[PDB]
Amino acid sequence: VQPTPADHFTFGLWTVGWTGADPFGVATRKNLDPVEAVHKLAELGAYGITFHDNDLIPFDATEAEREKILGDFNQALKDTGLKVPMVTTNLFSHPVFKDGGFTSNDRSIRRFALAKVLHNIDLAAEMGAETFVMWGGREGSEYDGSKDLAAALDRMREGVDTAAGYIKDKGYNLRIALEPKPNEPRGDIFLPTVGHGLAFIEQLEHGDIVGLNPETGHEQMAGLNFTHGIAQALWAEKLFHIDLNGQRGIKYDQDLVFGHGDLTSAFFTVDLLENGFPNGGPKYTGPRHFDYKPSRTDGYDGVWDSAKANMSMYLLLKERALAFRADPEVQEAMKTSGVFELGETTLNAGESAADLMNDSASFAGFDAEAAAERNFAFIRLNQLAIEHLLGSR
Amino acid sequence: VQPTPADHFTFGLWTVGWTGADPFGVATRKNLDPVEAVHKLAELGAYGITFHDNDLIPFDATEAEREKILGDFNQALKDTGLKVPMVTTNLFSHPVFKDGGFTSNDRSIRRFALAKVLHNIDLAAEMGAETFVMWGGREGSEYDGSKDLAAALDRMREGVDTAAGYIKDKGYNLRIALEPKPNEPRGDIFLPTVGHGLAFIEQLEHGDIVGLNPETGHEQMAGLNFTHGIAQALWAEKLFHIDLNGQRGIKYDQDLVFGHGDLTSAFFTVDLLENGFPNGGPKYTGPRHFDYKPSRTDGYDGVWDSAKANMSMYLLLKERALAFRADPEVQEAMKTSGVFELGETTLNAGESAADLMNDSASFAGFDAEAAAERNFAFIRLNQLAIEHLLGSR
Amino acid sequence: VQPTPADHFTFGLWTVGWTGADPFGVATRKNLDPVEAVHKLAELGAYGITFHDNDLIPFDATEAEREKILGDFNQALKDTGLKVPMVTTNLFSHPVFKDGGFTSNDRSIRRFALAKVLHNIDLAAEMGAETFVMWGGREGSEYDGSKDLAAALDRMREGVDTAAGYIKDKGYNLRIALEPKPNEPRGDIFLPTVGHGLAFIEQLEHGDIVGLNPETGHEQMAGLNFTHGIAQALWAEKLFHIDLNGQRGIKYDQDLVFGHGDLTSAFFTVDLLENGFPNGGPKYTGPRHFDYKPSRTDGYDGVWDSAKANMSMYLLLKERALAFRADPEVQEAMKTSGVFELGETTLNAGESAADLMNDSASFAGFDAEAAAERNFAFIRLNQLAIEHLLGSR
Amino acid sequence: VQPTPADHFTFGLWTVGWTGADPFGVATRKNLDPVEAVHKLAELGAYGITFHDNDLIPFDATEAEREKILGDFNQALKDTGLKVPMVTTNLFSHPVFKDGGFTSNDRSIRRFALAKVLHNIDLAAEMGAETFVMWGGREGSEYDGSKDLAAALDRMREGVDTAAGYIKDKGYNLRIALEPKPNEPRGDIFLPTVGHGLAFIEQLEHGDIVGLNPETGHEQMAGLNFTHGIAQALWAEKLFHIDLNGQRGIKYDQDLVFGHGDLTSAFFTVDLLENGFPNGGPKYTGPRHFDYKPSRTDGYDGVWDSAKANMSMYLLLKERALAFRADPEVQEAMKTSGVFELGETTLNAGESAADLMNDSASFAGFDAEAAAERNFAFIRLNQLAIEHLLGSR
Ligand SMILES: OC[C@@H](O)[C@H](O)[C@@H](O)CO
Ligand SMILES: OC[C@@H](O)[C@H](O)[C@@H](O)CO
Ligand SMILES: OC[C@@H](O)[C@H](O)[C@@H](O)CO
Ligand SMILES: OC[C@@H](O)[C@H](O)[C@@H](O)CO
Ligand SMILES: [Mn+2]
Ligand SMILES: [Mn+2]
Ligand SMILES: [Mn+2]
Ligand SMILES: [Mn+2]
Ligand SMILES: [Mn+2]
Ligand SMILES: [Mn+2]
Ligand SMILES: [Mn+2]
Ligand SMILES: [Mn+2]
Repeated sequence: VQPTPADHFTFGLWTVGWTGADPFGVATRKNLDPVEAVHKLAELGAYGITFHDNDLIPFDATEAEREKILGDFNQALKDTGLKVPMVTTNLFSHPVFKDGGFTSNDRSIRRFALAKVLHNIDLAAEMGAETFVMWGGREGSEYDGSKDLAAALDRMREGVDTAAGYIKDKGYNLRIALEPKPNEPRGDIFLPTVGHGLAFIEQLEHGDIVGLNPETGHEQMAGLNFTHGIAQALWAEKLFHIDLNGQRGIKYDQDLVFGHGDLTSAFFTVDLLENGFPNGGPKYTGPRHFDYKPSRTDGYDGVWDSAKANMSMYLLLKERALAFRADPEVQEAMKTSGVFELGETTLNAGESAADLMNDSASFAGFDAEAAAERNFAFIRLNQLAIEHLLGSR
Repeated sequence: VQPTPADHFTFGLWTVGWTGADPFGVATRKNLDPVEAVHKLAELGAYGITFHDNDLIPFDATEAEREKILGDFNQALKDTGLKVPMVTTNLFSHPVFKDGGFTSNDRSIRRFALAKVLHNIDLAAEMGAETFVMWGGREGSEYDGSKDLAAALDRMREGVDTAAGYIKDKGYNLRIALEPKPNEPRGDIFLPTVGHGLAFIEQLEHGDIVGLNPETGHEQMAGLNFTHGIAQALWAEKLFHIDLNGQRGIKYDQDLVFGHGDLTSAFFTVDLLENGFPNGGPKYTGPRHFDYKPSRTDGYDGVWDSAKANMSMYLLLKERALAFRADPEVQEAMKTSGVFELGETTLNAGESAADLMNDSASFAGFDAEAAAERNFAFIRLNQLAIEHLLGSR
Repeated sequence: VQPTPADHFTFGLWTVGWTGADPFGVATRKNLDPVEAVHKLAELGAYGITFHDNDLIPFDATEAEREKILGDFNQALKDTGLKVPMVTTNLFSHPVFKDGGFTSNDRSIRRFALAKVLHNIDLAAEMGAETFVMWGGREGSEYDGSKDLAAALDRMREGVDTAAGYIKDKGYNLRIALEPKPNEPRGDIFLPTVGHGLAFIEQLEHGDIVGLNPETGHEQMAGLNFTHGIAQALWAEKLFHIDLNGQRGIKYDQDLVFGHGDLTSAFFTVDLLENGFPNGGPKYTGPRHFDYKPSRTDGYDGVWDSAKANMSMYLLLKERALAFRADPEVQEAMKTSGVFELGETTLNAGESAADLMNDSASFAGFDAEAAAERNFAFIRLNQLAIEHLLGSR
Repeated sequence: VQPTPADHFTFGLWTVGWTGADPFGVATRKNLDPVEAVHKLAELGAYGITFHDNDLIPFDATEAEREKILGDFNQALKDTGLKVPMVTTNLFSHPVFKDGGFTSNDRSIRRFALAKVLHNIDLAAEMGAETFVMWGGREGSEYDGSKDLAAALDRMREGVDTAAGYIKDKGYNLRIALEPKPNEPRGDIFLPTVGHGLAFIEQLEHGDIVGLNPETGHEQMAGLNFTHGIAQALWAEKLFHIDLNGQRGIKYDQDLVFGHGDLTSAFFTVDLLENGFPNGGPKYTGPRHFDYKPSRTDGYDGVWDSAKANMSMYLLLKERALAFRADPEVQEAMKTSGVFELGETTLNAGESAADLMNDSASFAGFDAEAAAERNFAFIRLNQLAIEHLLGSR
């Protein structure tokens, strides 16, 4: 292992800063000072830090306190070298956001959440963030008739397009990344998966600067294939940022260390981010951000162990994934399974639909029974990945 | 109850025709003749019938048999009055489609599946279908490295855009509807949810004639809110057809009768299709198609009971949903919860992002603590829907 | 439907008293005075109230304070007539319980937890409770190597047998009810389902006074059929208490109002509680307790509405379920499907194994293809039940 | 890693013999001659083979045919040396079993099923099997009113006690292993988890020779922790057999190769099977049986590869898990986290309940805030385990 700033490992203030209050109990750890967070992360090898507005500046803070806090915070960044690649807004903790921010049924709350966002774009630009994340955690319902489902999406579009037009208007070098979550805190959250988020962006006026921020655990909460889902985001050129963590099953959002959830899936996630596609295509070159929570059973030595562990796991997996693809038995196994064959277009250069239809060899005279004999050898190919992952090869 | 053709209840041939072979056992019912299917459905009050190419014409059938089968089939339609609103292709039963049709790793199979589709568009147009459904049941994997995820989506786009360009080329009055499914038969199926399907359509060259065919049970297999998901399809103006059935939980695709799964959700599904949105907007006016399977424990009297039951459930639920929205206590409950308030734009006519930011009343001088006191009364509003559903009001 | 004390609707103090703090935000409602909870519930028709030691008496409460609180609460009970059928212990909120109470890895903590339970048995006895509930919320792990799993069960056994032994010694008219939950707050909780709870009880020294307290939503968090789970518990005579609420799928513990989750399942649980088993058998006679949480979106008017909705839902389901079994059409359908034939022993009186295998009629010349022809008509029985549920019959 | 007969790898005939028929398509592979299965498995290092009555002997097999088949298969066994450790009955494939075998609603069917089992006990005994497995696949319902649930358990009990009684009477050296599955093929299956299986066994007349046969993927279909489930079964001394495979989430029964599902869980199951409990306790000593299905995409080369992958995966996990516990660093971490302190009884020798509640140190003056400071360091213990798993240590 041994991470270095070149690796682009970024951590949120709320991750290591998470004190342990869950639904059935109080905090088990003392508050973490943000200046202490910066110094500790930088010592460990992180490249940058992210935060929610209220992670740094209390909801209550007076103008004088905002500036006091920011001066110390900017000093620490200076002292250490950490960048601030992403900034986000808390539109979920305060009681006012109980029915959402942007899709709150109350119009005065929608205006209040949108202004909170607009002000936060100003700080984002001031900090040098390239990405502004939006996780609509309270946008949804417990009951199906609580909302006019079409109006909720119109109100979501108004907020996102107002914010986007504001970025464009000010010429900030910022992009919006939406973050999908199927449920929790709401019984049903709007734009629950990568797909729903991607689809929604296509209905926006300012869609060009809006992309996604998928999170491992979140897609796994709907039982989906995370690599499949980031693949589709990348393919659409909408994978703007990423949150890496662990989740074991469909249950509450666990936010374990990356690699402490579905290990085999984490491996293929790393192969996609590091290696990209077998036949070539797009690559994700942004930060490797960890949106996790250090288990409440553990003290501060567990907090810094867990931060370390996120980075180690990614570097261990990276290593095994480079070895796996480089392996000539793997490349031959890949060749056999038709991995490169899928890259070939289906139609010959210039062939029309009409041409393929009436090509006797592709249909009328095709031997479907003989084509069905093909041994795709997907099991053997899977077996080679696991052995590479197990450090066995 | 009592359905009539005006209700637009359509059934697939494979639904009532399902003989009971599941993964752990053989068929428990005798094959259903298609001409018997047409006569029986029409007697029950159905409006139309749908089918997969191989539901009617065996894979093997010679040209002479195709025409014999179609003549009898067209005669029965004539005899009875049933329309054929949707046609689809089987790209999953034959051993040749073991790695998919359109995204098969084998290029010769991709060509064979696309030609099978092209020929089937011709029959679709011949039959008077307005919708051509595409359920990519074998498009996916069990193992993450079996596929080049970007190439799979390029091969999916090539098939769908070739088929679409073919419709446009021939001037058929047909639209393509993709049908999402999270898993089964594959461990992970591409375009697993409504969202993923919607997003994918936006990357197509011929996206204008491509929409979705969501299925109750399928979105429920990822634990999603079906009404939420069809809401988003409708909002995007992509809800081209629908498959209604029942599913109890995240497990195998059960395909129970509509209403025999998640009842409360079926109720709100019916409220959305019949009533549309509380503040007005889009409406789904296509057929009410039932993609279900009559439980294998039951004989043919259970088959016709189940067909009846699909229609009854929808009409019972429709009744309760009309009463619920018409109810003045419900409309006042709705008013109280802010259902109509969400329809109001957030920004005043002409207000800019800049204007809202610096409006002291929306941010600086906003009383967030007072706005948080609002009783949204969502529980009471839910309670009124259940009582209407229970026939209690 | 108007509840009367005779209905036996019990409510925990923590239910209507739930303030709204969740993992992503703060309390939305002010604390509830216990005196007031008692009075309000008494006006609604509640029969009794239940509580956790710390819901009533603060963790750090001095003795003078404990006496006052108890004085106020016993005054309230005397004034209103509310009974206190169950008392439980909080072994999950204080940070000392972060790895469990009874199965904490730290021995001093295990000792404290058992002491804390023993004292609470005295209190339970002085309050007149018949049931003592144990919900081991912190008993489990996030990670598989955290626990010696055989040793966690010995530790669990030690604690519960010590508590049972003490009950017996003291002559208290108290039974212990264990309550399963699959996950949350821990990634995996010990004794996660009704099956695991019943199984563990059989390894206990004092299992005769140890039974279960299943909760609707907890069984649905593993995707099990709650009606089937309480039927096993009844069948083993181990259904000592029940916790009624609603859950809308496999996700975080929702604790919605009873019937605000899976509706048909709610209906069939009510049918089991009220009508018992179709061929007779044990019947559940304890409190009909609601362990739910008033959505945080709702103000105090919502709290009493939701309290009321629980009893309304239950009474509405009871009315329907009584009509359902009383229907001649329903009884006929039941007959046809073999619901009453299941109740007949398989063997004949004094028919042994050998007698049966040698009986020619039963095996050697049994016509399996003719037997397989039976139309069980389970679909039609199900349709009849739903029609009773919707009150269209 | 090369398996030897000493490893005790057993395979069902239906596993490598699985032809590829699923719910959406036909068989992709030709039938496997049983003689050949035996020989191939013997060359790979299998120790034994298992089967279902009908995998070997057709349902309609005449007596002359049954004798031949048995002759061929016993020849094969004699030639290769393969043992037959478990035999099971098919009570799910024929349409007669559509509502179950033992808990079918039709009494004549229940009789046939019990007869069919009794005969198969004779066969099992003649083959030299130590275990008799019962997987009640058709025992359950799709709908809640289909069964008298107390009566379904009496019927289940009757059947299993009759089979156990008969074993005892005949003097066979056979134990019965019940195998839970939550759903599929039925919507809900009776005795769905290890907990339910263990619980039911305690209500049996002859429960002493009745234990469990848990399957990896089945527990993961309810989202439970398989390692925790087999630990309860071990702890109760009821782990008679095990079925190893992989499952990638809550969905249809995948039956992938062992380790091709949840990897860390596989690792921790292997650690439990090989290393036992950290503080000692019972140990599992039966066959390491694989109940998997070779993906249908793969030809016969894939079948033997996958067979082989199962034993490779298991041996690789064993190597790692032995290294893991042998590591001093790992043992130190274990010490720190209290893995060995869990094993110490909570009470002191001859310390009663009263002694403890009155012990001041344990409760009255226990410093709960100081105890809560303990850093359990479960995260770091977990990181060490994963690092052993990936062989980076
Ligand atoms: O579930 C919590 C979400 O993952 C947030 O942490 C977003 O990433 C930032 O608001
Ligand atoms: O899971 C099966 C699918 O639902 C299909 O029936 C499509 O609706 C038509 O191919
Ligand atoms: O998940 C929370 C639990 O259900 C508690 O309310 C128990 O019922 C009593 O501690
Ligand atoms: O779901 C199928 C089952 O797992 C069977 O293979 C049993 O193990 C034996 O009938
Ligand atoms: Mn998360
Ligand atoms: Mn996140
Ligand atoms: Mn389906
Ligand atoms: Mn469908
Ligand atoms: Mn709960
Ligand atoms: Mn509870
Ligand atoms: Mn299985
Ligand atoms: Mn099995």
